[PDB]
Amino acid sequence: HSSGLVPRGSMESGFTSKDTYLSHFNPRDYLEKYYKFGSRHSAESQILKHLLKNLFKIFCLDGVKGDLLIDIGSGPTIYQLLSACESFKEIVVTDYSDQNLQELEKWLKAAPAAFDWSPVVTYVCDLEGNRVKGPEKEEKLRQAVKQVLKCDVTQSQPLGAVPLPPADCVLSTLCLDAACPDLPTYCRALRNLGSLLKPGGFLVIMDALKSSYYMIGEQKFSSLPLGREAVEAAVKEAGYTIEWFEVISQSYSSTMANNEGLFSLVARKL
Ligand SMILES: NC(=O)c1cccc(CCCN(CC[C@H](N)C(=O)O)C[C@H]2O[C@H](n3cnc4c(N)ncnc43)[C@H](O)[C@@H]2O)c1
Repeated sequence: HSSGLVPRGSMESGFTSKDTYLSHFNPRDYLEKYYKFGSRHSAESQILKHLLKNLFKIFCLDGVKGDLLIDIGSGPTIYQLLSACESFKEIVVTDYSDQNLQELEKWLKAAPAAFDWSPVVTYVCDLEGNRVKGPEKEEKLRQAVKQVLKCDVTQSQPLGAVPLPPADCVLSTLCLDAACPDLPTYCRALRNLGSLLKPGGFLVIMDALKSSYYMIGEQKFSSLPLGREAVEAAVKEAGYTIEWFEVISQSYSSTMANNEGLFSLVARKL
């Protein structure tokens, strides 16, 4: 190990190897650190609230809706699906980490040991006009998630041989920066994601800007430090047209990530 001198699993290649996500990425430590939502005025909670409003705006105010949505790099989180659940009949959650998928399946089973998303759920229910309350919202999402799949964005077939309909939308929050060691892999990963999408289908990405790493407690993982111009260039080259692109100044605490804000985009496959 490098003891923080360099991200974990990065000493040789310069970027966290994916094996590291099967060894040192602890979903409970990640959820505890980033999605606790116990104090709203934290840097973490401020970021999450902005992500939720955008996902709410994308799926419930805009037209982004359809039959199948595939979430790419879900990790152990479900916040990114609460609003999409209202406009998509079927949701497929995917990640590279088996530990993350296990943590997800625990929440889908509503196991008592699963993570408590209750305050995040309540926030989304208030965004959507309080038509329902927390427990009813959670159950609607639990029924929408039809598949929990292994995923690798660096592969031509990110979901392997699992057959799926062409999706109406592909969603990916906070994953591509962590998964792609360079800009060519990033652009190819966006092309790989397009293999799951209908022509003219929607692509929704939210990720950090200009971040070289993120922390889970004392564990450092690599992130690809993209600027807005680089993201825009990679999205267009991968075969999409951008519908809207938003950049926010809000950052994670320097103790958790070295990002300079976040971006949010909706694109369509040309
Ligand atoms: N970049 C930063 O600064 C920054 C800022 C804040 C937080 C973070 C950590 C993000 C952790 N998850 C996001 C989970 C969820 N969507 C969510 O929103 O939190 C990344 C997930 O994707 C990883 N992954 C790595 N290789 C992957 C591959 N080949 N295929 C698919 N997945 C891959 C892991 O599996 C993670 O589960 C980074």
